[PDB]
Amino acid sequence: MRYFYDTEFIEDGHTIELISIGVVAEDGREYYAVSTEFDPERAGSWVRTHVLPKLPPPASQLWRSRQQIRLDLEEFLRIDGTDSIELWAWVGAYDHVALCQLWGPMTALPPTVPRFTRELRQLWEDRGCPRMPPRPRDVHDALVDARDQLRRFRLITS
Amino acid sequence: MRYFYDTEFIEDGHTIELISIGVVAEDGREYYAVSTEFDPERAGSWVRTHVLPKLPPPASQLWRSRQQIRLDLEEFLRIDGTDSIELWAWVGAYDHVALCQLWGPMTALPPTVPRFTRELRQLWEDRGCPRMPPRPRDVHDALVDARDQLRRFRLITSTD
Ligand SMILES: [Mg+2]
Ligand SMILES: [Mg+2]
Ligand SMILES: [Mg+2]
Ligand SMILES: [Mg+2]
Repeated sequence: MRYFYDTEFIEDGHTIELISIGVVAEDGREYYAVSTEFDPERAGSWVRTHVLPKLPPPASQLWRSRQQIRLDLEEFLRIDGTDSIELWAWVGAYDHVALCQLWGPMTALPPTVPRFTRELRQLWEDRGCPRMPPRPRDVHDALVDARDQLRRFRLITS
Repeated sequence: MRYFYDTEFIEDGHTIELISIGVVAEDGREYYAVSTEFDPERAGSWVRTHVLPKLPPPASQLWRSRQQIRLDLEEFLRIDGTDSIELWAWVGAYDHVALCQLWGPMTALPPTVPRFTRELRQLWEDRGCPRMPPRPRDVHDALVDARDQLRRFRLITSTD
């Protein structure tokens, strides 16, 4: 059923170049990967400070090609399975396009991947903005971010 | 306060090339523009069939540059006014990027335009999936589409 996700990326008003993605399933499974295809030279100051230093070391198997990350996710999301998939992100318009561009144009998205991501901030506001935990130390690590989204969703829906 | 919008675009897995944008405010104001800047040749079968035919004639004043559309939206969304700006779209991830890319990077979006677009499909499901009127015949005209979203929003929230 439900997956909470986050991405880091380099975006220049034209393209969204994916750095990393973290996805946590409501059932407890977690996926994290760092693309070996983004060019770190194209990173702006803010990404260079806040995103790049938090990445795994280069010898880590967490570093995957774009094709591997897409295949990992088709497996992780159970694209062939019983369940309806619901994707959730916090202020995730760009995150949604970064995710979907792992398959290509929106035309190429597998049939069972939803064409919209539910917006966790919208849910939170619709429930009167209940108090959240303070943001983690390691924000801008996408897996840390994704785990925190699930934590919030659980708090919001209790 | 709330604006409902829709965009049409040529998207290829790499970029989103804006064809048109329609925005409708809750107070009745409407904005619609078609960009002079996208390359119609690039469009696939679907956009050639369902989008390009609905666009205004070449001599329409609705055809504007991307710079003009940004300037027009800064004025239409009342970016220096005191109301909080709330944007809504239906299944709006790519729409939101197509809108915000009129200012270039994310970084450059005026501080007063929100960094996310509320998802009307998410609201619908939430308030119990109420039966909605049928989509208009003339959908894929961004302004007709945006009007219809405002309509559905009013219906969905009418007993909130
Ligand atoms: Mg994020
Ligand atoms: Mg690859
Ligand atoms: Mg993040
Ligand atoms: Mg649309």
